[PDB]
Amino acid sequence: MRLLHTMLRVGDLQRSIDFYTKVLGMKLLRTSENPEYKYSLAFVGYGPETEEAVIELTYNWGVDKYELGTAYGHIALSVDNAAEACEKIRQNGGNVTREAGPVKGGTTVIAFVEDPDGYKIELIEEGN
Amino acid sequence: MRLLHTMLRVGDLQRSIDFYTKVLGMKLLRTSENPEYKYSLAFVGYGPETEEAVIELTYNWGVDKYELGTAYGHIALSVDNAAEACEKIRQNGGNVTREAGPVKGGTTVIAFVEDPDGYKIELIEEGN
Ligand SMILES: [Co+2]
Ligand SMILES: [Co+2]
Repeated sequence: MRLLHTMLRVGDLQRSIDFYTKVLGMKLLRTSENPEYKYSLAFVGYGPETEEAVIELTYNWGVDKYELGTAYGHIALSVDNAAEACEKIRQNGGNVTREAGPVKGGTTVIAFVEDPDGYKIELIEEGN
Repeated sequence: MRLLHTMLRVGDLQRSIDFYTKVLGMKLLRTSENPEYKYSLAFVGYGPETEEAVIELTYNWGVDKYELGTAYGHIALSVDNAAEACEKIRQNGGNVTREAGPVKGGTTVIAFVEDPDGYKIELIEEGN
């Protein structure tokens, strides 16, 4: 068994698609639309659904805003260069809430950012 | 790059651990405590963090409830036996919001359940 995906409702499908792909480097894996339930989906990830856990972006027709709440935490993604990522994100529809840097009493470099809809994303970096 | 994990805040750490492991078949990968900020973490998954995505459970001391909101959707997991999981769930602190059964317009068996904190979980009975 394995983790397949995490679904998040977005206010604007293409906007989220652009962010996850163009900014974060993911690939659009597949899309779909459903007239009965009035929604469109977009699956984005760093690998195919058979190989990795991805993200399910859900767009409910005519719905551009939700209540984030206080329960949901975030999604953590690995990055080659957190600082670079941060800059790219902040300049392309995102927001940096925690500048890139080591964790207190640690050496591991991390950052926290927000996507176009306010979703928190944790970036974890993987002799200049 | 890769998707590392999805973080969810819970009202009772152990309760949550018991659920993901005992009911869903996950394993406790690691746990940590942060006395400074008064919170505890537990990582649960089907495989090692180095290879796949896992779930990060956050317990803030003295906090037993949160506001779920309308944004977060769910986490989808591949399941060995959907019907069985539903049974197990139903009798081990959980609700089954969608009985195990083929997907509308498909053949793939799926179900929907709730964890002890009301989080939605999609169970899917699915190189080489
Ligand atoms: Co995290
Ligand atoms: Co789903």
